[PDB]
Amino acid sequence: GHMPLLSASIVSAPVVTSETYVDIPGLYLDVAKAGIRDGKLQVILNVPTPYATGNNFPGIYFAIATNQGVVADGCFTYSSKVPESTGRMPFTLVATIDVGSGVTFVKGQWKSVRGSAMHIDSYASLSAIWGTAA
Amino acid sequence: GHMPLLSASIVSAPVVTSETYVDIPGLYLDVAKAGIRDGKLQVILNVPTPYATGNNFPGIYFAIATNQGVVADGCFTYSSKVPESTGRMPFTLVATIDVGSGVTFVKGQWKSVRGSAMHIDSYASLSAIWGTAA
Amino acid sequence: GHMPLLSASIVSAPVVTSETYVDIPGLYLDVAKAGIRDGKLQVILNVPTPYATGNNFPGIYFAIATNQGVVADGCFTYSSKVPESTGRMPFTLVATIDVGSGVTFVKGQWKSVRGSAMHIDSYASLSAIWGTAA
Ligand SMILES: CC(=O)N[C@H]1[C@H](O[C@@H]2[C@@H](O)[C@H](O)O[C@H](CO)[C@@H]2O)O[C@H](CO)[C@@H](O[C@@H]2O[C@H](CO)[C@H](O)[C@H](O)[C@H]2O[C@@H]2O[C@@H](C)[C@@H](O)[C@@H](O)[C@@H]2O)[C@@H]1O[C@@H]1O[C@@H](C)[C@@H](O)[C@@H](O)[C@@H]1O
Ligand SMILES: CC(=O)N[C@H]1[C@H](O[C@@H]2[C@@H](O)[C@H](O)O[C@H](CO)[C@@H]2O)O[C@H](CO)[C@@H](O[C@@H]2O[C@H](CO)[C@H](O)[C@H](O)[C@H]2O[C@@H]2O[C@@H](C)[C@@H](O)[C@@H](O)[C@@H]2O)[C@@H]1O[C@@H]1O[C@@H](C)[C@@H](O)[C@@H](O)[C@@H]1O
Ligand SMILES: CC(=O)N[C@H]1[C@H](O[C@@H]2[C@@H](O)[C@H](O)O[C@H](CO)[C@@H]2O)O[C@H](CO)[C@@H](O[C@@H]2O[C@H](CO)[C@H](O)[C@H](O)[C@H]2O[C@@H]2O[C@@H](C)[C@@H](O)[C@@H](O)[C@@H]2O)[C@@H]1O[C@@H]1O[C@@H](C)[C@@H](O)[C@@H](O)[C@@H]1O
Repeated sequence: GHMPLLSASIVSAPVVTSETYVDIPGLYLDVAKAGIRDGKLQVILNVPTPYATGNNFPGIYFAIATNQGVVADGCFTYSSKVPESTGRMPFTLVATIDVGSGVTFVKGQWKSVRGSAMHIDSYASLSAIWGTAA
Repeated sequence: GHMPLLSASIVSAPVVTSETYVDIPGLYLDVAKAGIRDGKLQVILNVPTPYATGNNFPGIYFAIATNQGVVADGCFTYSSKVPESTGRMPFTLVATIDVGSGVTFVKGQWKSVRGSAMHIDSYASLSAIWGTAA
Repeated sequence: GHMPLLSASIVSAPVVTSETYVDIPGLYLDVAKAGIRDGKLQVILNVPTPYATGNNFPGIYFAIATNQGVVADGCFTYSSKVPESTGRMPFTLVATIDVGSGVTFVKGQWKSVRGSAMHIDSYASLSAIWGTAA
Protein backbone atom coordinates (compact mmCIF):
# COMPACT_ATOMS: atom_id res chain seq x y z
CA GLY A 1 0.00 0.00 0.00
CA HIS A 2 2.82 2.50 -0.90
CA MET A 3 0.52 4.30 -3.50
CA PRO A 4 -3.11 3.75 -2.27
CA LEU A 5 -6.18 4.31 -4.57
CA LEU A 6 -9.53 4.67 -2.70
CA SER A 7 -12.89 4.04 -4.41
CA ALA A 8 -16.56 3.61 -3.56
CA SER A 9 -19.44 3.01 -5.91
CA ILE A 10 -23.25 2.78 -5.74
CA VAL A 11 -26.00 1.92 -8.27
CA SER A 12 -28.97 3.63 -6.58
CA ALA A 13 -30.06 5.92 -3.76
CA PRO A 14 -33.46 6.57 -2.18
CA VAL A 15 -34.99 9.53 -4.10
CA VAL A 16 -35.00 12.56 -1.77
CA THR A 17 -35.38 16.35 -1.86
CA SER A 18 -33.11 18.43 0.40
CA GLU A 19 -32.64 22.23 0.94
CA THR A 20 -29.15 21.51 2.41
CA TYR A 21 -26.30 19.19 1.34
CA VAL A 22 -27.09 15.62 2.54
CA ASP A 23 -24.82 12.55 2.09
CA ILE A 24 -25.29 10.36 -0.98
CA PRO A 25 -25.47 7.03 0.83
CA GLY A 26 -22.52 4.71 0.03
CA LEU A 27 -20.27 7.42 -1.59
CA TYR A 28 -17.85 7.46 1.39
CA LEU A 29 -14.09 6.88 1.66
CA ASP A 30 -12.70 6.05 5.12
CA VAL A 31 -9.30 7.79 4.71
CA ALA A 32 -8.07 7.33 8.33
CA LYS A 33 -8.46 3.50 8.03
CA ALA A 34 -6.23 3.65 4.90
CA GLY A 35 -3.48 5.30 7.06
CA ILE A 36 -3.55 8.56 5.10
CA ARG A 37 -2.53 11.15 7.76
CA ASP A 38 -1.01 13.88 5.58
CA GLY A 39 -0.25 14.64 1.95
CA LYS A 40 -2.93 15.50 -0.63
CA LEU A 41 -5.89 13.56 -2.11
CA GLN A 42 -7.32 14.19 -5.60
CA VAL A 43 -10.99 13.29 -5.12
CA ILE A 44 -13.41 12.71 -8.05
CA LEU A 45 -17.16 12.54 -7.53
CA ASN A 46 -18.58 10.92 -10.70
CA VAL A 47 -22.38 10.82 -11.13
CA PRO A 48 -22.58 10.02 -14.84
CA THR A 49 -26.32 9.40 -15.19
CA PRO A 50 -28.40 11.50 -12.73
CA TYR A 51 -31.75 13.19 -13.33
CA ALA A 52 -33.87 15.61 -11.34
CA THR A 53 -37.66 16.07 -11.34
CA GLY A 54 -39.45 19.29 -10.48
CA ASN A 55 -41.56 22.15 -11.83
CA ASN A 56 -38.99 25.02 -11.89
CA PHE A 57 -35.81 24.41 -14.00
CA PRO A 58 -34.90 21.21 -12.09
CA GLY A 59 -31.36 20.22 -11.18
CA ILE A 60 -29.00 18.85 -8.57
CA TYR A 61 -26.13 20.40 -6.62
CA PHE A 62 -23.35 17.97 -5.69
CA ALA A 63 -20.49 18.40 -3.27
CA ILE A 64 -17.29 16.74 -2.07
CA ALA A 65 -17.21 16.96 1.75
CA THR A 66 -14.74 15.91 4.45
CA ASN A 67 -15.14 15.89 8.26
CA GLN A 68 -14.43 19.65 7.95
CA GLY A 69 -17.41 20.16 5.49
CA VAL A 70 -17.84 20.95 1.76
CA VAL A 71 -14.53 21.45 -0.16
CA ALA A 72 -16.05 21.84 -3.65
CA ASP A 73 -19.52 21.91 -5.20
CA GLY A 74 -21.30 22.23 -8.53
CA CYS A 75 -24.59 21.58 -10.23
CA PHE A 76 -26.42 20.68 -13.41
CA THR A 77 -29.76 22.32 -14.32
CA TYR A 78 -32.16 21.80 -17.26
CA SER A 79 -32.68 24.74 -19.67
CA SER A 80 -36.53 24.33 -19.67
CA LYS A 81 -38.85 25.16 -16.73
CA VAL A 82 -40.55 21.71 -17.14
CA PRO A 83 -38.47 19.56 -19.53
CA GLU A 84 -40.45 17.25 -21.94
CA SER A 85 -38.61 14.32 -20.20
CA THR A 86 -35.85 14.91 -17.61
CA GLY A 87 -32.74 13.67 -19.46
CA ARG A 88 -29.55 12.21 -18.02
CA MET A 89 -27.00 14.95 -17.30
CA PRO A 90 -23.53 13.54 -16.55
CA PHE A 91 -21.80 15.26 -13.63
CA THR A 92 -18.15 15.13 -12.47
CA LEU A 93 -16.54 17.17 -9.64
CA VAL A 94 -12.78 17.18 -8.91
CA ALA A 95 -11.15 18.55 -5.75
CA THR A 96 -7.72 18.26 -4.11
CA ILE A 97 -7.74 18.09 -0.25
CA ASP A 98 -4.92 18.49 2.36
CA VAL A 99 -5.33 15.39 4.61
CA GLY A 100 -3.32 16.94 7.58
CA SER A 101 -6.14 19.45 8.45
CA GLY A 102 -7.98 16.58 10.33
CA VAL A 103 -9.49 14.69 7.35
CA THR A 104 -10.61 11.18 8.39
CA PHE A 105 -13.13 10.74 5.54
CA VAL A 106 -14.38 12.08 2.21
CA LYS A 107 -17.98 11.81 1.08
CA GLY A 108 -20.25 12.83 -1.77
CA GLN A 109 -23.28 14.97 -0.99
CA TRP A 110 -26.23 16.46 -2.91
CA LYS A 111 -28.92 19.10 -2.56
CA SER A 112 -32.05 20.05 -4.58
CA VAL A 113 -32.10 22.91 -7.09
CA ARG A 114 -35.50 24.63 -6.56
CA GLY A 115 -37.09 21.67 -4.72
CA SER A 116 -36.00 19.04 -7.30
CA ALA A 117 -36.27 15.32 -6.41
CA MET A 118 -32.81 13.80 -6.86
CA HIS A 119 -32.39 10.54 -8.85
CA ILE A 120 -29.46 8.03 -9.03
CA ASP A 121 -30.59 4.67 -10.57
CA SER A 122 -27.23 3.61 -12.06
CA TYR A 123 -23.48 3.51 -11.29
CA ALA A 124 -21.97 6.55 -9.43
CA SER A 125 -18.46 6.66 -7.91
CA LEU A 126 -16.22 8.52 -5.45
CA SER A 127 -12.49 7.95 -6.03
CA ALA A 128 -9.29 9.35 -4.59
CA ILE A 129 -5.57 9.27 -5.49
CA TRP A 130 -2.94 10.04 -2.78
CA GLY A 131 0.03 12.35 -3.52
CA THR A 132 2.40 14.81 -1.78
CA ALA A 133 2.74 18.63 -2.06
CA ALA A 134 5.22 19.66 -4.84
CA GLY B 1 8.21 3.22 -14.92
CA HIS B 2 7.75 3.00 -11.07
CA MET B 3 4.42 5.03 -11.26
CA PRO B 4 2.96 4.37 -14.78
CA LEU B 5 0.20 6.61 -16.33
CA LEU B 6 -1.66 5.02 -19.31
CA SER B 7 -3.54 7.11 -21.88
CA ALA B 8 -5.20 6.77 -25.28
CA SER B 9 -6.97 9.42 -27.29
CA ILE B 10 -9.02 9.66 -30.50
CA VAL B 11 -10.54 12.56 -32.51
CA SER B 12 -13.26 10.66 -34.39
CA ALA B 13 -15.06 7.34 -34.78
CA PRO B 14 -17.24 5.92 -37.56
CA VAL B 15 -20.85 6.87 -36.68
CA VAL B 16 -22.69 3.69 -35.66
CA THR B 17 -25.87 2.54 -33.90
CA SER B 18 -25.63 -0.47 -31.56
CA GLU B 19 -28.18 -2.27 -29.27
CA THR B 20 -25.23 -3.71 -27.26
CA TYR B 21 -21.98 -2.17 -25.94
CA VAL B 22 -19.42 -2.05 -28.82
CA ASP B 23 -15.79 -0.80 -28.54
CA ILE B 24 -15.05 2.85 -29.29
CA PRO B 25 -12.18 2.27 -31.71
CA GLY B 26 -8.81 3.54 -30.39
CA LEU B 27 -9.93 3.97 -26.71
CA TYR B 28 -7.87 0.95 -25.53
CA LEU B 29 -5.12 0.58 -22.91
CA ASP B 30 -2.89 -2.52 -23.15
CA VAL B 31 -2.31 -3.00 -19.39
CA ALA B 32 -0.43 -6.35 -19.61
CA LYS B 33 2.23 -4.77 -21.90
CA ALA B 34 2.76 -2.06 -19.22
CA GLY B 35 3.59 -4.88 -16.70
CA ILE B 36 0.60 -4.11 -14.47
CA ARG B 37 -0.22 -7.56 -12.97
CA ASP B 38 -1.91 -6.55 -9.69
CA GLY B 39 -2.84 -3.45 -7.72
CA LYS B 40 -5.67 -1.08 -8.73
CA LEU B 41 -6.24 1.20 -11.75
CA GLN B 42 -8.35 4.39 -11.64
CA VAL B 43 -9.73 4.56 -15.19
CA ILE B 44 -11.36 7.70 -16.66
CA LEU B 45 -13.34 7.59 -19.89
CA ASN B 46 -13.63 11.23 -21.07
CA VAL B 47 -15.90 11.99 -24.05
CA PRO B 48 -16.22 15.75 -23.67
CA THR B 49 -18.04 16.61 -26.91
CA PRO B 50 -20.36 13.77 -28.08
CA TYR B 51 -23.79 14.06 -29.69
CA ALA B 52 -26.49 11.57 -30.60
CA THR B 53 -29.09 11.74 -33.38
CA GLY B 54 -32.46 10.01 -33.30
CA ASN B 55 -36.22 10.51 -33.09
CA ASN B 56 -36.93 9.40 -29.47
CA PHE B 57 -35.02 11.31 -26.70
CA PRO B 58 -31.59 10.50 -28.20
CA GLY B 59 -28.52 9.68 -26.15
CA ILE B 60 -25.49 7.48 -25.69
CA TYR B 61 -24.56 4.89 -23.07
CA PHE B 62 -20.82 4.58 -22.40
CA ALA B 63 -18.92 1.93 -20.52
CA ILE B 64 -15.47 1.08 -19.16
CA ALA B 65 -14.76 -2.59 -19.98
CA THR B 66 -11.88 -4.99 -19.29
CA ASN B 67 -11.27 -8.52 -20.62
CA GLN B 68 -13.83 -9.54 -17.94
CA GLY B 69 -16.54 -7.15 -19.40
CA VAL B 70 -18.21 -3.87 -18.34
CA VAL B 71 -17.05 -2.52 -14.92
CA ALA B 72 -19.03 0.77 -15.01
CA ASP B 73 -21.48 2.49 -17.34
CA GLY B 74 -23.52 5.66 -17.71
CA CYS B 75 -25.34 7.76 -20.24
CA PHE B 76 -26.44 11.20 -21.37
CA THR B 77 -29.88 11.79 -22.91
CA TYR B 78 -31.56 14.94 -24.34
CA SER B 79 -34.67 16.26 -22.54
CA SER B 80 -36.65 16.73 -25.83
CA LYS B 81 -38.01 13.89 -28.01
CA VAL B 82 -36.45 15.56 -31.13
CA PRO B 83 -34.07 18.35 -30.00
CA GLU B 84 -33.99 21.54 -32.20
CA SER B 85 -30.25 20.72 -32.76
CA THR B 86 -28.50 17.86 -30.91
CA GLY B 87 -26.09 19.75 -28.61
CA ARG B 88 -22.75 18.60 -27.22
CA MET B 89 -23.20 16.80 -23.90
CA PRO B 90 -19.88 16.27 -22.08
CA PHE B 91 -19.55 12.81 -20.54
CA THR B 92 -17.02 11.46 -18.00
CA LEU B 93 -17.02 7.98 -16.34
CA VAL B 94 -14.63 6.97 -13.53
CA ALA B 95 -14.03 3.42 -12.31
CA THR B 96 -11.41 1.68 -10.15
CA ILE B 97 -10.44 -1.89 -11.28
CA ASP B 98 -8.51 -4.71 -9.49
CA VAL B 99 -5.85 -5.76 -12.08
CA GLY B 100 -5.21 -9.24 -10.42
CA SER B 101 -8.63 -10.65 -11.56
CA GLY B 102 -7.10 -11.31 -15.06
CA VAL B 103 -7.19 -7.75 -16.51
CA THR B 104 -4.91 -7.47 -19.57
CA PHE B 105 -6.68 -4.43 -21.07
CA VAL B 106 -9.20 -1.64 -20.48
CA LYS B 107 -11.38 -0.19 -23.21
CA GLY B 108 -14.14 2.34 -23.72
CA GLN B 109 -17.43 1.16 -25.19
CA TRP B 110 -20.75 2.72 -26.25
CA LYS B 111 -24.32 1.74 -27.06
CA SER B 112 -27.35 3.59 -28.53
CA VAL B 113 -30.14 5.00 -26.36
CA ARG B 114 -33.38 4.23 -28.30
CA GLY B 115 -31.63 3.61 -31.64
CA SER B 116 -29.51 6.82 -31.52
CA ALA B 117 -26.60 7.23 -33.97
CA MET B 118 -23.47 7.87 -31.91
CA HIS B 119 -21.14 10.78 -32.81
CA ILE B 120 -17.50 11.54 -31.77
CA ASP B 121 -15.90 14.20 -34.09
CA SER B 122 -13.41 15.66 -31.58
CA TYR B 123 -10.94 14.65 -28.84
CA ALA B 124 -11.98 11.77 -26.48
CA SER B 125 -9.64 10.01 -24.01
CA LEU B 126 -9.22 6.89 -21.86
CA SER B 127 -6.68 7.30 -19.03
CA ALA B 128 -5.55 5.22 -16.10
CA ILE B 129 -3.48 5.77 -12.93
CA TRP B 130 -1.91 2.75 -11.12
CA GLY B 131 -2.10 2.42 -7.30
CA THR B 132 -2.22 -0.23 -4.54
CA ALA B 133 -5.03 -1.26 -2.12
CA ALA B 134 -4.96 0.80 1.15
CA GLY C 1 7.32 15.47 -2.70
CA HIS C 2 8.06 11.97 -4.19
CA MET C 3 4.47 11.75 -5.70
CA PRO C 4 3.34 15.41 -6.30
CA LEU C 5 -0.37 16.36 -6.90
CA LEU C 6 -0.90 19.84 -8.46
CA SER C 7 -4.20 21.72 -8.16
CA ALA C 8 -5.67 25.16 -8.79
CA SER C 9 -9.21 26.33 -8.24
CA ILE C 10 -11.32 29.44 -8.90
CA VAL C 11 -14.91 30.49 -8.03
CA SER C 12 -15.46 33.13 -10.74
CA ALA C 13 -14.05 34.74 -13.86
CA PRO C 14 -14.86 38.00 -15.64
CA VAL C 15 -17.55 37.17 -18.25
CA VAL C 16 -15.96 37.43 -21.71
CA THR C 17 -16.57 36.42 -25.33
CA SER C 18 -13.59 35.19 -27.38
CA GLU C 19 -13.20 33.86 -30.99
CA THR C 20 -9.89 32.20 -29.94
CA TYR C 21 -8.86 30.18 -26.85
CA VAL C 22 -8.07 32.63 -23.98
CA ASP C 23 -6.82 31.64 -20.48
CA ILE C 24 -9.37 31.07 -17.72
CA PRO C 25 -7.74 33.30 -15.11
CA GLY C 26 -6.43 31.35 -12.07
CA LEU C 27 -6.62 27.84 -13.70
CA TYR C 28 -2.80 27.56 -13.99
CA LEU C 29 -0.31 24.99 -12.68
CA ASP C 30 3.36 26.05 -12.51
CA VAL C 31 4.91 22.63 -13.29
CA ALA C 32 8.57 23.78 -13.54
CA LYS C 33 8.42 25.19 -9.95
CA ALA C 34 7.23 21.73 -8.78
CA GLY C 35 10.46 20.22 -10.29
CA ILE C 36 8.57 18.13 -12.85
CA ARG C 37 11.08 17.92 -15.76
CA ASP C 38 10.01 14.66 -17.43
CA GLY C 39 7.49 11.86 -17.02
CA LYS C 40 3.76 12.26 -17.74
CA LEU C 41 0.99 14.39 -16.17
CA GLN C 42 -2.71 13.41 -16.16
CA VAL C 43 -4.43 16.80 -16.24
CA ILE C 44 -8.16 17.29 -15.47
CA LEU C 45 -9.96 20.52 -16.27
CA ASN C 46 -13.20 20.45 -14.22
CA VAL C 47 -15.79 23.19 -14.85
CA PRO C 48 -18.81 21.61 -13.17
CA THR C 49 -21.26 24.52 -13.31
CA PRO C 50 -20.71 26.76 -16.39
CA TYR C 51 -23.32 28.47 -18.56
CA ALA C 52 -23.20 30.37 -21.82
CA THR C 53 -25.49 33.16 -23.08
CA GLY C 54 -26.14 33.94 -26.73
CA ASN C 55 -28.71 33.89 -29.52
CA ASN C 56 -27.48 30.92 -31.64
CA PHE C 57 -27.22 27.53 -29.81
CA PRO C 58 -24.88 28.91 -27.11
CA GLY C 59 -21.97 27.00 -25.64
CA ILE C 60 -18.36 27.03 -24.52
CA TYR C 61 -15.23 25.35 -25.86
CA PHE C 62 -12.62 24.51 -23.21
CA ALA C 63 -9.03 23.46 -23.62
CA ILE C 64 -6.03 22.18 -21.67
CA ALA C 65 -2.94 24.10 -22.87
CA THR C 66 0.78 24.00 -22.05
CA ASN C 67 3.58 26.37 -23.12
CA GLN C 68 3.44 24.41 -26.42
CA GLY C 69 -0.34 25.22 -26.91
CA VAL C 70 -3.64 23.28 -26.75
CA VAL C 71 -3.25 19.52 -26.00
CA ALA C 72 -6.98 18.68 -25.78
CA ASP C 73 -10.29 20.51 -26.20
CA GLY C 74 -14.04 19.98 -26.02
CA CYS C 75 -17.30 21.82 -25.68
CA PHE C 76 -20.85 21.82 -24.41
CA THR C 77 -23.70 23.37 -26.43
CA TYR C 78 -27.44 23.81 -25.71
CA SER C 79 -29.92 21.94 -27.95
CA SER C 80 -32.18 25.05 -28.41
CA LYS C 81 -31.28 28.16 -30.46
CA VAL C 82 -32.32 30.40 -27.49
CA PRO C 83 -32.82 28.21 -24.38
CA GLU C 84 -35.72 29.21 -22.02
CA SER C 85 -32.99 29.69 -19.32
CA THR C 86 -29.33 28.76 -19.95
CA GLY C 87 -28.86 25.77 -17.61
CA ARG C 88 -25.68 24.56 -15.92
CA MET C 89 -23.82 22.07 -18.13
CA PRO C 90 -21.04 20.26 -16.24
CA PHE C 91 -17.82 19.92 -18.24
CA THR C 92 -14.72 17.77 -17.62
CA LEU C 93 -11.67 17.37 -19.93
CA VAL C 94 -8.85 14.86 -19.30
CA ALA C 95 -5.47 14.84 -21.06
CA THR C 96 -2.10 13.17 -20.47
CA ILE C 97 1.00 15.33 -21.33
CA ASP C 98 4.72 14.42 -21.77
CA VAL C 99 6.54 16.97 -19.54
CA GLY C 100 9.98 16.51 -21.33
CA SER C 101 8.79 18.34 -24.53
CA GLY C 102 9.44 21.72 -22.74
CA VAL C 103 6.31 21.91 -20.51
CA THR C 104 6.78 24.50 -17.73
CA PHE C 105 3.04 25.06 -17.12
CA VAL C 106 -0.48 23.79 -17.78
CA LYS C 107 -3.50 26.05 -18.03
CA GLY C 108 -7.21 25.93 -18.73
CA GLN C 109 -8.57 27.98 -21.61
CA TRP C 110 -11.98 28.74 -23.15
CA LYS C 111 -13.53 30.13 -26.32
CA SER C 112 -17.08 31.15 -27.36
CA VAL C 113 -19.36 28.89 -29.40
CA ARG C 114 -21.11 31.23 -31.90
CA GLY C 115 -20.33 34.43 -29.95
CA SER C 116 -21.52 33.07 -26.56
CA ALA C 117 -20.65 35.00 -23.36
CA MET C 118 -18.83 32.58 -21.06
CA HIS C 119 -19.89 32.27 -17.38
CA ILE C 120 -18.09 30.73 -14.34
CA ASP C 121 -19.71 31.89 -11.02
CA SER C 122 -18.81 28.83 -8.90
CA TYR C 123 -15.95 26.38 -8.18
CA ALA C 124 -13.83 25.22 -11.19
CA SER C 125 -10.53 23.28 -10.92
CA LEU C 126 -7.40 22.25 -12.83
CA SER C 127 -5.59 19.24 -11.32
CA ALA C 128 -2.66 17.08 -12.31
CA ILE C 129 -1.16 13.74 -11.19
CA TRP C 130 2.50 12.92 -12.04
CA GLY C 131 3.48 9.45 -13.37
CA THR C 132 6.07 7.74 -15.62
CA ALA C 133 5.73 6.06 -19.06
CA ALA C 134 4.89 2.30 -18.75
C1 LIG D 1 -44.37 8.38 -16.98
C2 LIG D 1 -43.59 8.05 -18.21
O1 LIG D 1 -44.14 7.35 -19.03
N1 LIG D 1 -42.30 8.45 -18.29
C3 LIG D 1 -41.38 7.85 -19.26
C4 LIG D 1 -41.11 8.70 -20.50
O2 LIG D 1 -42.41 9.05 -21.05
C5 LIG D 1 -42.35 10.12 -22.01
C6 LIG D 1 -43.27 11.30 -21.63
O3 LIG D 1 -43.00 11.86 -20.32
C7 LIG D 1 -43.07 12.29 -22.79
O4 LIG D 1 -43.42 13.66 -22.50
O5 LIG D 1 -43.82 11.72 -23.89
C8 LIG D 1 -43.05 10.64 -24.43
C9 LIG D 1 -43.70 10.09 -25.69
O6 LIG D 1 -42.75 9.18 -26.27
C10 LIG D 1 -42.71 9.54 -23.40
O7 LIG D 1 -43.79 8.62 -23.31
O8 LIG D 1 -40.28 7.93 -21.42
C11 LIG D 1 -38.98 7.65 -20.88
C12 LIG D 1 -38.15 7.03 -22.00
O9 LIG D 1 -38.20 8.03 -22.99
C13 LIG D 1 -39.19 6.71 -19.73
O10 LIG D 1 -37.96 6.37 -19.14
C14 LIG D 1 -37.37 5.15 -19.50
O11 LIG D 1 -38.03 4.11 -18.78
C15 LIG D 1 -37.39 2.85 -19.03
C16 LIG D 1 -38.23 1.72 -18.39
O12 LIG D 1 -39.46 1.90 -19.11
C17 LIG D 1 -35.92 2.75 -18.76
O13 LIG D 1 -35.57 2.53 -17.38
C18 LIG D 1 -35.22 3.97 -19.46
O14 LIG D 1 -33.88 3.93 -19.04
C19 LIG D 1 -35.89 5.27 -19.07
O15 LIG D 1 -35.34 6.44 -19.73
C20 LIG D 1 -34.34 7.20 -19.03
O16 LIG D 1 -34.82 7.78 -17.88
C21 LIG D 1 -35.64 8.87 -18.10
C22 LIG D 1 -36.00 9.54 -16.77
C23 LIG D 1 -34.85 9.88 -19.00
O17 LIG D 1 -33.71 10.43 -18.35
C24 LIG D 1 -34.40 9.21 -20.36
O18 LIG D 1 -33.81 10.16 -21.29
C25 LIG D 1 -33.51 8.04 -19.98
O19 LIG D 1 -33.13 7.33 -21.12
C26 LIG D 1 -40.05 7.40 -18.66
O20 LIG D 1 -40.31 6.39 -17.68
C27 LIG D 1 -40.27 6.69 -16.32
O21 LIG D 1 -39.05 7.02 -15.78
C28 LIG D 1 -38.31 5.80 -15.69
C29 LIG D 1 -36.98 6.08 -15.03
C30 LIG D 1 -39.11 4.74 -14.87
O22 LIG D 1 -39.07 5.06 -13.49
C31 LIG D 1 -40.54 4.50 -15.30
O23 LIG D 1 -41.16 3.64 -14.32
C32 LIG D 1 -41.25 5.84 -15.56
O24 LIG D 1 -42.45 5.57 -16.34
C1 LIG E 1 -28.37 20.16 -41.42
C2 LIG E 1 -27.92 21.35 -40.66
O1 LIG E 1 -27.89 22.41 -41.25
N1 LIG E 1 -27.49 21.19 -39.38
C3 LIG E 1 -26.69 22.22 -38.72
C4 LIG E 1 -27.45 23.08 -37.72
O2 LIG E 1 -28.61 23.59 -38.42
C5 LIG E 1 -29.61 24.14 -37.54
C6 LIG E 1 -30.99 23.47 -37.74
O3 LIG E 1 -30.98 22.02 -37.57
C7 LIG E 1 -31.89 24.20 -36.74
O4 LIG E 1 -33.10 23.51 -36.37
O5 LIG E 1 -32.14 25.50 -37.36
C8 LIG E 1 -30.97 26.29 -37.19
C9 LIG E 1 -31.20 27.71 -37.67
O6 LIG E 1 -30.06 28.48 -37.25
C10 LIG E 1 -29.69 25.66 -37.78
O7 LIG E 1 -29.60 25.97 -39.17
O8 LIG E 1 -26.56 24.13 -37.22
C11 LIG E 1 -25.46 23.60 -36.47
C12 LIG E 1 -24.73 24.79 -35.85
O9 LIG E 1 -25.75 25.40 -35.10
C13 LIG E 1 -24.60 22.85 -37.45
O10 LIG E 1 -23.48 22.30 -36.81
C14 LIG E 1 -22.26 23.00 -36.91
O11 LIG E 1 -21.69 22.73 -38.18
C15 LIG E 1 -20.39 23.32 -38.28
C16 LIG E 1 -19.88 23.16 -39.74
O12 LIG E 1 -20.90 23.89 -40.43
C17 LIG E 1 -19.38 22.98 -37.23
O13 LIG E 1 -18.70 21.72 -37.43
C18 LIG E 1 -20.06 23.17 -35.83
O14 LIG E 1 -19.15 22.68 -34.89
C19 LIG E 1 -21.38 22.43 -35.76
O15 LIG E 1 -22.10 22.62 -34.52
C20 LIG E 1 -21.94 21.62 -33.49
O16 LIG E 1 -22.42 20.39 -33.87
C21 LIG E 1 -23.80 20.31 -33.88
C22 LIG E 1 -24.25 18.86 -34.15
C23 LIG E 1 -24.31 20.75 -32.47
O17 LIG E 1 -23.92 19.86 -31.43
C24 LIG E 1 -23.83 22.21 -32.11
O18 LIG E 1 -24.41 22.72 -30.88
C25 LIG E 1 -22.31 22.17 -32.13
O19 LIG E 1 -21.78 23.44 -31.91
C26 LIG E 1 -25.41 21.69 -38.06
O20 LIG E 1 -24.57 21.13 -39.06
C27 LIG E 1 -24.48 19.74 -39.23
O21 LIG E 1 -23.89 19.03 -38.22
C28 LIG E 1 -22.49 19.29 -38.30
C29 LIG E 1 -21.77 18.46 -37.26
C30 LIG E 1 -21.97 18.93 -39.73
O22 LIG E 1 -21.88 17.53 -39.89
C31 LIG E 1 -22.73 19.54 -40.89
O23 LIG E 1 -22.21 18.95 -42.11
C32 LIG E 1 -24.24 19.39 -40.67
O24 LIG E 1 -24.91 20.32 -41.57
C1 LIG F 1 -33.33 37.86 -15.84
C2 LIG F 1 -33.83 36.70 -15.04
O1 LIG F 1 -34.75 36.91 -14.29
N1 LIG F 1 -33.16 35.53 -15.12
C3 LIG F 1 -33.34 34.49 -14.10
C4 LIG F 1 -34.23 33.33 -14.51
O2 LIG F 1 -35.48 33.92 -14.98
C5 LIG F 1 -36.30 33.00 -15.71
C6 LIG F 1 -36.65 33.53 -17.12
O3 LIG F 1 -35.49 33.84 -17.94
C7 LIG F 1 -37.54 32.42 -17.71
O4 LIG F 1 -37.63 32.40 -19.15
O5 LIG F 1 -38.82 32.60 -17.05
C8 LIG F 1 -38.70 32.07 -15.72
C9 LIG F 1 -40.04 32.07 -15.02
O6 LIG F 1 -39.87 31.33 -13.80
C10 LIG F 1 -37.58 32.72 -14.89
O7 LIG F 1 -38.07 33.92 -14.28
O8 LIG F 1 -34.42 32.44 -13.36
C11 LIG F 1 -33.19 31.82 -12.96
C12 LIG F 1 -33.54 30.78 -11.90
O9 LIG F 1 -34.45 29.96 -12.58
C13 LIG F 1 -32.31 32.92 -12.42
O10 LIG F 1 -31.08 32.40 -11.99
C14 LIG F 1 -30.92 32.16 -10.62
O11 LIG F 1 -30.64 33.40 -9.97
C15 LIG F 1 -30.36 33.18 -8.58
C16 LIG F 1 -30.25 34.56 -7.88
O12 LIG F 1 -31.57 35.05 -8.12
C17 LIG F 1 -29.26 32.22 -8.23
O13 LIG F 1 -27.93 32.77 -8.32
C18 LIG F 1 -29.50 30.91 -9.04
O14 LIG F 1 -28.37 30.11 -8.82
C19 LIG F 1 -29.70 31.20 -10.52
O15 LIG F 1 -30.00 30.03 -11.32
C20 LIG F 1 -28.91 29.38 -12.00
O16 LIG F 1 -28.32 30.18 -12.95
C21 LIG F 1 -29.08 30.33 -14.09
C22 LIG F 1 -28.29 31.11 -15.16
C23 LIG F 1 -29.42 28.91 -14.64
O17 LIG F 1 -28.27 28.19 -15.08
C24 LIG F 1 -30.18 28.05 -13.55
O18 LIG F 1 -30.66 26.77 -14.07
C25 LIG F 1 -29.25 27.94 -12.35
O19 LIG F 1 -29.87 27.27 -11.31
C26 LIG F 1 -32.03 33.94 -13.54
O20 LIG F 1 -31.31 35.00 -12.90
C27 LIG F 1 -30.22 35.61 -13.54
O21 LIG F 1 -29.10 34.84 -13.72
C28 LIG F 1 -28.48 34.72 -12.43
C29 LIG F 1 -27.19 33.96 -12.57
C30 LIG F 1 -28.21 36.13 -11.83
O22 LIG F 1 -27.12 36.74 -12.48
C31 LIG F 1 -29.39 37.09 -11.81
O23 LIG F 1 -28.89 38.38 -11.39
C32 LIG F 1 -30.13 37.06 -13.15
O24 LIG F 1 -31.44 37.65 -12.95
